[PDB]
Amino acid sequence: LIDEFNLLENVSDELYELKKLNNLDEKYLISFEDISKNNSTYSVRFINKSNGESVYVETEKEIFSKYSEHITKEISTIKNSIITDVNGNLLDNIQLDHTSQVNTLNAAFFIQSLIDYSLNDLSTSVKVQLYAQLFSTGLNTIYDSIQLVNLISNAVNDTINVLPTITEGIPIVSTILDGINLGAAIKELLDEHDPLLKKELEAKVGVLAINMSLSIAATVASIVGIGAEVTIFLLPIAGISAGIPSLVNNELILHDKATSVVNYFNHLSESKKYGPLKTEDDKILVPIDDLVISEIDFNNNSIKLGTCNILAMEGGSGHTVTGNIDHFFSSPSISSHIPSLSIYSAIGIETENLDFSKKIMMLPNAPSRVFWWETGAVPGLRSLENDGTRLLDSIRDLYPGKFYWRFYAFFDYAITTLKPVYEDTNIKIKLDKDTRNFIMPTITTNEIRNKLSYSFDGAGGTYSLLLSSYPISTNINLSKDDLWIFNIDNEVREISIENGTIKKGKLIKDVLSKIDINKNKLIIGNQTIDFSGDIDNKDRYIFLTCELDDKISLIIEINLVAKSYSLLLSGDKNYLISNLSNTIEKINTLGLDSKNIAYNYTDESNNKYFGAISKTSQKSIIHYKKDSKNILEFYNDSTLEFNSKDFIAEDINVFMKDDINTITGKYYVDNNTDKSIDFSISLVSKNQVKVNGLYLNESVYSSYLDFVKNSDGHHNTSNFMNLFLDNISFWKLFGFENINFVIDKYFTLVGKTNLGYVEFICDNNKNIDIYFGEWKTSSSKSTIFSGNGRNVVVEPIYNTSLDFSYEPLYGIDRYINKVLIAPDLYTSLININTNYYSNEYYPEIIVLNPNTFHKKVNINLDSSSFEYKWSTEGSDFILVRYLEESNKKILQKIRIKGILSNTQSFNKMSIDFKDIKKLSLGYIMSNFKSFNSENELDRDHLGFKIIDNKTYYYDEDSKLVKGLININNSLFYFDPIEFNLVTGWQTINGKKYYFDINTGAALTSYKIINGKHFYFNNDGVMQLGVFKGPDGFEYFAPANTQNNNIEGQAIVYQSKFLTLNGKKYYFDNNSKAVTGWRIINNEKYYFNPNNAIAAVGLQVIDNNKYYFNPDTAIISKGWQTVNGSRYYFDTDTAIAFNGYKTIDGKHFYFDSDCVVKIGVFSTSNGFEYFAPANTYNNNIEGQAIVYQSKFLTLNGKKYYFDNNSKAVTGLQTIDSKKYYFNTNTAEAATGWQTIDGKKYYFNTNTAEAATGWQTIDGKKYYFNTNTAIASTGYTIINGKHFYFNTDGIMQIGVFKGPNGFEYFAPANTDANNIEGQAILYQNEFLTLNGKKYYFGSDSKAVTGWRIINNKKYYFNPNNAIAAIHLCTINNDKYYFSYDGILQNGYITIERNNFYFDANNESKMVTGVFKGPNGFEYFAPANTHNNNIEGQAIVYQNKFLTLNGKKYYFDNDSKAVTGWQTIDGKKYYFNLNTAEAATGWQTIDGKKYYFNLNTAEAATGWQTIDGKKYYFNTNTFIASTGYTSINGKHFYFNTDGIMQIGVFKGPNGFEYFAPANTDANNIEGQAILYQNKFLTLNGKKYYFGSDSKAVTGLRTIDGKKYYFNTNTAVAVT
Repeated sequence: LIDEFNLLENVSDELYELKKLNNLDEKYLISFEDISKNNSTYSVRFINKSNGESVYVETEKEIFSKYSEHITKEISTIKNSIITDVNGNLLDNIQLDHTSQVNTLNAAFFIQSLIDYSLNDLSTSVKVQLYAQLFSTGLNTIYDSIQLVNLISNAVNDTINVLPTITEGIPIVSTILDGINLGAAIKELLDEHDPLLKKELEAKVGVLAINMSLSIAATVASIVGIGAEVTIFLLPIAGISAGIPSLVNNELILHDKATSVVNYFNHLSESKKYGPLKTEDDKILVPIDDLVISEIDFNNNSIKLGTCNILAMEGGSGHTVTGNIDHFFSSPSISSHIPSLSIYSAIGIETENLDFSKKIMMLPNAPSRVFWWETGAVPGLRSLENDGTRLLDSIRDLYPGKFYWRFYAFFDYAITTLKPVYEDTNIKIKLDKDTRNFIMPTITTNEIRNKLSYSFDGAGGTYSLLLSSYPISTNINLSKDDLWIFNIDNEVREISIENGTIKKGKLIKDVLSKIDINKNKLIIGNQTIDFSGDIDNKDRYIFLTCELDDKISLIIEINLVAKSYSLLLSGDKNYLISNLSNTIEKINTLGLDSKNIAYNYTDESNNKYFGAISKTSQKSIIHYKKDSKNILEFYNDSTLEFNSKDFIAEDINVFMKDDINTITGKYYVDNNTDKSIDFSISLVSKNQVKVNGLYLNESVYSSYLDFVKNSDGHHNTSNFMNLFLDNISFWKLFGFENINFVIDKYFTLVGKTNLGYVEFICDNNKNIDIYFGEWKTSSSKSTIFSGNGRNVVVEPIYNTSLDFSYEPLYGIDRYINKVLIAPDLYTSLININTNYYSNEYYPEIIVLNPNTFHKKVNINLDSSSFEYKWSTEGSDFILVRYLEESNKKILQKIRIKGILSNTQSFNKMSIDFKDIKKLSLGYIMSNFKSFNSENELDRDHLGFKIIDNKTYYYDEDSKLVKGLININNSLFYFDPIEFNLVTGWQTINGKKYYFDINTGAALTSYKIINGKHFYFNNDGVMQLGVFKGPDGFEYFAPANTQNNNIEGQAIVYQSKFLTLNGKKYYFDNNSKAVTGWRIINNEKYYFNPNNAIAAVGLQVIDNNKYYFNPDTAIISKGWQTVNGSRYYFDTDTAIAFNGYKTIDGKHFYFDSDCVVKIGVFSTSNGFEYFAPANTYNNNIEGQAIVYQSKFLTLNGKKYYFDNNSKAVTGLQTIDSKKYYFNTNTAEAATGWQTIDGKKYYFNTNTAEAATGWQTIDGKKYYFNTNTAIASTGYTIINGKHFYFNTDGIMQIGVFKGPNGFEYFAPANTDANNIEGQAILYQNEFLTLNGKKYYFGSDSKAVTGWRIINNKKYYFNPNNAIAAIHLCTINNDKYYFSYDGILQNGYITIERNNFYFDANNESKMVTGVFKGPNGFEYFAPANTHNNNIEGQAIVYQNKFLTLNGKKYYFDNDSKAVTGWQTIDGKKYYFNLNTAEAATGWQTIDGKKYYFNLNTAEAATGWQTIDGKKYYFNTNTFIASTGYTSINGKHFYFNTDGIMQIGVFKGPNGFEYFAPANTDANNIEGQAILYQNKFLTLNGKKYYFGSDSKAVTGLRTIDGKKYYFNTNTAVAVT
């Protein structure tokens, strides 16, 4: 030890110089593990303690690398003695191998000394090195700057025990499981509840401690309570009342037609009536669907609304308002560039002083929004009155001239389309200290959902949140003491939306596979919760919960900061156990990996149940109280293994390591409140319990030591420990007096003295010895480790002398090796107290010579000099006090080591005795008597040694083993006073063993001892009673029983009965007990082949159940009653009847346990009533009795019996009432049955079929008074007509009878009509919840086309129902107003414009027509970009020829009307139909002519089929009469036809001639024609010099003529 004391100062000196030489501060730490050598130069790492940065310094001196392999070799030894740390708690790995024990002690004792200083710089480097190794991956591998600074901080600023011990002083019961020292750790977790401890104990070593804290109890209760409330609701998804946007053309459209839009506003006006929150189910407040709530303030009892606006209007002219119908001249137009209009400001939504008394609330589902809209031409709407139209009006009126939703310009328009544009909404929820339950909405259009955001402000209460299947970003600001519950039922179950309502379904595989847990972010499946606020609170637990069953709830327990989660199940105890197999598999399906589950449940009657379940093997421990008794139930997988109905322990704790259970507590021995033993117990089998530790308080250990000291040398093997448990009556802890208490390796007993405590432990040999012990007197500290022999070492404690006494050694003296007294420099007194004569062994005392000597050294013995005798052994002085005058012989040996080696130290010694003082070693040698210590068997040999023809065994520490001990799985005995191997017969405290006369081993099983027969168990103890050998079962009996036998020898017993204190045996002729079946005195007996005892009570010998009389042990036959159940055993063969059977004229039934049945059961013989006793005649119990033509009510079901006492099945009439008995059970039916199409109802308390009119819990039915059958279809009930649907429900509406549709009207609608009875309704409308009918003369509803008050309608001839909106009836589309009234013209449908020609019964048609924006080409389908049928299409700058007409269309795709010239041609288009004009046309006075094919205005000369006209090139008018063109003159008819002949112009009659008449003239040109006759058309003319025709009387070439002065024609 001084060898290292020099080495340390050697290596810290050089370390000191190496530091100054590279100018290294006291803040730099050498790092011995990483030193490299490369070609004669060592490179040595130094870590800067402050910032964790590294520096490497070169050296030549090899002391550092040399001393590093010294010390790292010893730290490894220590690191292998420790399993891990759980939150800084180091968990020891207990080693029972003696060389492991002795190696880790030396390493521990070494390193623990270097740490323990105040030079310190080399010391704190060793401590840091060790720390970085036990708690981390080794200093040599850490290179993170921060991680190192924190490691090194922890290493210096705390303190680590690394010396072997188990309790380490703590006065508790130690649990060593799988070789790990868990006991101390689990106490702290249960004491102060560290989140970090709890997590690492579960993760690193598999430990689940369970917490019966009444707080946690309450919490789990309130969580499961919340889950039982919130999950039961059938709520709808978001928007089934407001609407769900459609995505047409990449923008979203909430509503698309006028009526729908008006109705959405109608919906919103419910905020007026019901405030922001309707209370559906009297249990939960629900926000008005799509109402934008942007803050909910629970302190203020107030709401904040978000923004919900609609676009503005601007402009317009001539606003008149007549009959609340806005009329215009210039219609306004919507603008997105003017401020938009708040819809809610028109609504008086009261948003303050709200009744937040209900605890469950659905969150808002509406982000803010600005509504874009559109106007359209829709007819009929002028008579519309809703709370919808009333709201829209209010918006109009709140914001005059900026919003008009239904007006008139030159056609009546209206709001047509509602396009929302959503903006991110953040909804703050400001909580109170109260308790609040929140349900997230299921929002289906993604575009809406990703604008919503929840933000909670915690305030100390309990808050739940029901996650939806489709996530919404939520954020929780944590307060200090608030409790957050997340029920994840929808996130962890397959979801389904059936008619838009949310039903939960299957459990979804592997959802909880990954749970990302982070200081401020949890990820459960698809949902992400973000946390802010008090997010470093190490103590908070957040809870995840869900419902696995009707009655079983799962709670996932999450610590955000310790990034860890744990499992826990709550529910009825007896239920969970019955379904433990099944509800575990649900956990695995979730993909939860946790290997242990805690049980924590509180019933309706307020009794707490606690427990823990191993997932992997389904072993469970349950603890609870009942009538103040302590209950413990251990279940193996739903079947009950161990059950203690009164556990007599205080301070109970329960925990699980992997699948091992441990229960610890205090037990008061003999119920003395002053005698507390502390226990650690693992339940294993029904009648077997494992003890893995006992801590004895001061009183019990002293009683225990007494028991050890009177062990008779039976103080060593594990079975010795069983005999202690016996002596202290420990079975009383449980109640069962024969429990197998299992004492096995790693068992610890640790008792407490008034000076310290000793720790004992079990070997790999199943032997018990001192492991560690320590006690302190006022002045001197006595220590003992199994790893250094089992020597007691006496050292001084500070706060000058060394006291020693034999008294602390009382009882444990057996196990002690030697007492080594070890003085230091500063001890000049060693007091030795020899006058103590109560022990059985007095270990040699060795005074260890201080190697460094001391100024003086003085021993003080309190005995008299004459009792002593000195001796010399080498350089050792010896004193021996021999007390022989008593009856026991005490021999106290004292040896001063090596004091003969130093002639100086030898004369320093003074011993002083009781009667003589200040004596010297010299004096004692010169005057005391001497002796010669020749201890041949105080050798140093390990094993079986053999000395002076006697055999000794030497144990692990090379001591001499004494007593009854296990060696090499064999049992031996060494004399308690002489220690040699004993052979042959030994008594050990009442109980006789026997050890082989050749090998020493105690006898096992059955052997022959010098002519006798002897039976020793596996512990070797001699047994009394009956036991089996290779000749049979003998009776190894007490002494003096049959011819003065010695104990346990098989004796003679033949053909006689033996009853060994409560049993029965029979011995045959050959004196060997009898087994099998055996007939004795003509009477049957069964003796078990395993132990030769007579069976008593019910028994099963080879799948055959017999009853043996409990007193006489003989068979019993016939009827019998055992434990209040009747049985039948065969009168011949005694086998017990099971199944159907017959017995001397009676039917009987017995279920699988051969117990009589009672009731109605089906056999191959019928359905028979196996009846109770004294029911009919004095019938036997269970006898099928005659029950003739009667009804049987079996306190339960109902049966009818026919004449041969058998139950009836099927449909059966009995005494005018109909019944329906089950085919398989024979029992009456109840409720709805359908017996071959026919549907019945059987009254649940009498089973009779219902007859007549009936109200069955919600609706009305009629059951035919003769056949009990439900009514279906049109149906007559005593002359009055009624209607009933497919399931027979009476309907109230309009339905098809054989005489048309009839108003099956409610009660009191015409002259006290009965509800549901058809009535008279003559010449009137009927508007019945949306559907609208008209009833004609006969008060039968009219179908088909029909006009009333000059408004045509159309009632669907399949339901009598008026038509609304666009409709297809007989291949033609019509448009009906909101009230069924047919309309015509320009109607806008879904943002397109169509035409419904009023000249075609208003059929929608394709053509060119006038809409209030122009003439538009209502094209057929697929004419421009896959357009719709009859939709106005774009058609720009093109002509169009259609069905033999011709139009032309301008830039704005609208026809053109009137006089038009289009790219070099003139056209005229009908002011009334935009049709091209074709053919002869008198237009606005002038007469024109347009081409028949191309409708072009004709210009110039044209021949219109038979006649030539000339149309003026300037004005396109057909010219008439004397018309000069191109100089030349022509003459045309009144109707524009060219003429050829003589005609009058301004200058007179000219000749308008054929072509080439004169001077190559063109046809019809007036020509020169001089002094010539011209005779055409029979008429004769003369032309003069002026080429003009002549009138009057004239004289032409001799002849006279008279020419008509009117026509210039010759009339002569």
